[PDB]
Amino acid sequence: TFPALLFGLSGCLVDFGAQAATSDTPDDEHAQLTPGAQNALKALRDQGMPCAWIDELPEALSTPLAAPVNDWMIAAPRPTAGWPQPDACWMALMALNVSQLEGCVLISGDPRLLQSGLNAGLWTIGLASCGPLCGLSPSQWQALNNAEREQRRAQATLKLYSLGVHSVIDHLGELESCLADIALRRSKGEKP
Amino acid sequence: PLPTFPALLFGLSGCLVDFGAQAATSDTPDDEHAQLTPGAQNALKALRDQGMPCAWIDELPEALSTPLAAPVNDWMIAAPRPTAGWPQPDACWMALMALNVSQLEGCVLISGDPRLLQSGLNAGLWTIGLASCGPLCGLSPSQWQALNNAEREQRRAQATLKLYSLGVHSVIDHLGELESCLADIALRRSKGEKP
Ligand SMILES: [Mg+2]
Repeated sequence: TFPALLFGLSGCLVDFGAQAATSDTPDDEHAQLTPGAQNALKALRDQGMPCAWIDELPEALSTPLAAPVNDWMIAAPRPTAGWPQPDACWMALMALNVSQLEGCVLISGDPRLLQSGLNAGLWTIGLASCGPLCGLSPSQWQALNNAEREQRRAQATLKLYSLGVHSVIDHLGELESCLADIALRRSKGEKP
Repeated sequence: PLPTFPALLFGLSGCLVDFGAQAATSDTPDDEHAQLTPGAQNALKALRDQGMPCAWIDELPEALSTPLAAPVNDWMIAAPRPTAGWPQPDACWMALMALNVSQLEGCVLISGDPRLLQSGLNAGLWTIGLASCGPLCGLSPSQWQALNNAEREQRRAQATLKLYSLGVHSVIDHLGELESCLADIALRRSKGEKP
């Protein structure tokens, strides 16, 4: 079983290309859910899956960004010790009252958040298209040719695996299958 | 060389001090309960000399655990009390945070209390159980010493089986065995074993 799923906010649930930090101003476009995020969240709410979002942006920037998910998921309490310390992830799991670490998963495209999850002892899922390793807005990503999007994904994928991340997928539309494969690995005895 | 340990967590009562968890028998603090458990001075010198980050964990009221921590408070951190108590992982995670631990990997909890050990297992830690001094034995030093050898062996064996049944990783008779116990866990880790 999965006691909880933790999600990055920007460059993960919303803000494709992690553009909200790129400015000190809020921007309406950035609160858009990333490809596959809406339906992944529908499924998680229907399942009753405990979930929380995690980010390091100032509340002024993260509040408008979280609006799309605030009906699905709490903001984890911010630690005094930030990423890559494990604290953020432990405090998220604690806010969700999880009974045990085993089976908890963090999903992000940000290496600093992913490292927090790795340090904390969670399973980790990296996102290949929408995080800061790619850093392109939706319109920018769409303007590339096929070969370019492939190159960008593959490059981010290897960077993420080099961190020690357990699985990398293109987008949150792949989350369900990704989690099912972690379940199979776990049944074979794999631990984070 | 073998993998190293970044931090060690210890129960206070029935583990570092208070053989037989006798602080649970009275609301007022008893100076006799602050006696360190057999082998503790030996284990703790090695750890303190090494600069091993260590914190203690308990659930007793402050009126009791503060006096109990007297023989270790020169150097060992008191873990902050969690809102959600054992067997929730919170007590152990909060202790690791208090030690500014950078990774869960290799962290160990030592206790004879099944509820605290369960917290450590839930928190994802390595666990070492104590067969003599914890609540499953629940006898004061005088009561423990009044038994015969056979009765002490029987009680250690019973506690040892219960702790392994919980899923604890290694069980030892007392803290004098901690160094060797840790060395064998490091060897297991070197062979790819995880908690
Ligand atoms: Mg591909």
